[PDB]
Amino acid sequence: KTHVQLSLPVLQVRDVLVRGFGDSVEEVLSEARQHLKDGTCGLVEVEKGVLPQLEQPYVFIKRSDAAPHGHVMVELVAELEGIQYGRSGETLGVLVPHVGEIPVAYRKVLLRK
Ligand SMILES: NCCc1ccc(O)c(I)c1
Repeated sequence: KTHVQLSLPVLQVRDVLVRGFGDSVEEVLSEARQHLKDGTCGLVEVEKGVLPQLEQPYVFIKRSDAAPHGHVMVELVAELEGIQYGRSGETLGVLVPHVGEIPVAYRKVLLRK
């Protein structure tokens, strides 16, 4: 399928134990996709002071369109040193590995895969 319905755990930035997916734009997009498929991906909502507490390159989920079955349609955009790889809509947040942190909420998305 071109899209997959996911329910992503929303994590507090200070709880996140593994604060990025890797060291290059291509690696972080690859790892983010693998973690989304394996159900081991969390979401941090971006507010003042969040991104400096996480590791670059960043992987964002961004709105790709305007929401089936309650799931907002999203795609992945990576960011390194102020340059973005991909073009999309409003940031829903930053993806990180999930290693069992307790979420504050779940965010339903339809991921372009
Ligand atoms: N064709 C790969 C299957 C798959 C399932 C769920 C996902 O979240 C993702 I990304 C890929």
